[PDB]
Amino acid sequence: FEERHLKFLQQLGGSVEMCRYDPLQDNTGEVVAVKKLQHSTEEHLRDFEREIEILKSLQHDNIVKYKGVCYRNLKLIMEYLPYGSLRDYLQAHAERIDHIKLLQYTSQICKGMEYLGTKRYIHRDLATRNILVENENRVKIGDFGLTKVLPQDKEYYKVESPIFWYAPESLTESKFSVASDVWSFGVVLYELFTYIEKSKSPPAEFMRMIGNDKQGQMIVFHLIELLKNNGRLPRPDGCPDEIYMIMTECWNNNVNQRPSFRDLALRVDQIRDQM
Ligand SMILES: C[C@H](Nc1nc(Nc2cn(C)cn2)nc(N2CCOCC2)n1)c1ncc(F)cn1
Repeated sequence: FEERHLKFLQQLGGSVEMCRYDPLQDNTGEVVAVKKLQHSTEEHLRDFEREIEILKSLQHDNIVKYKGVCYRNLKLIMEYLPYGSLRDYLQAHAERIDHIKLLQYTSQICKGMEYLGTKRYIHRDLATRNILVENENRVKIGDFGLTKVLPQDKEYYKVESPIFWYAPESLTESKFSVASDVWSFGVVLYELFTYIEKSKSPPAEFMRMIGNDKQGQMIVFHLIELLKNNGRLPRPDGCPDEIYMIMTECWNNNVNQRPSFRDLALRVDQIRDQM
């Protein structure tokens, strides 16, 4: 890939843009997503080079496809998924997404996380805003900017954070693992069943439970205390109990008692059948 052949189309949201790669100067080229760094350092560049190796190493249906790189001024080039983040697509098109559909996505996210696990990768930022929509019947995990490799001899990796998606051990000991990704997956499942209604977001709920007066450094302490005492996001309206039970099982204070992404996929698919 050569940087003189990228035609800028629009900003998507380190930044991400929509580009055309068109070396034939003839508009035939395909549309691709391009990631780069907003204001970059050497440590911020070092991490970015790993992410790129990480994504190149991944080949899966529910994981956005690595296309290449281009320079120097490093840019990551990937396939362009036309419907954007699942977070926004649900806000846009709630009227056609039913619970079977939410479970369809849910199952696909699992499968992607399962595969990630087989490479000993920990994602660390699993939330609906990092899930892209390829089309109406398929979603993919769309960002790996915080993803880490597990050591050969350990089952966790020690490291502004998405605290309202984090497991207690991530909050208290900075430990990330497959079990922490599963916790976050619980939050993702909650998101999906709230249809991203605004007052029902994990930050809004948690703040509501902590107290909205609380500020800055204290919030994390109080969030940790809340989870310690089994405070949890409530069941979303219209969420069947059996589905909430999966959420609460993911949100177990005990790391080892949390389910595997394989167990979850099955229980989800099974539940989907029955509707
Ligand atoms: C910032 C970007 N936002 C984005 N990306 C894509 N597509 C995309 C990103 N990547 C990496 C691949 N395809 N499409 C949109 N829509 C498209 C239509 O107009 C509104 C925004 N937004 C994005 N990147 C990763 C992610 F997980 C979620 N969001």
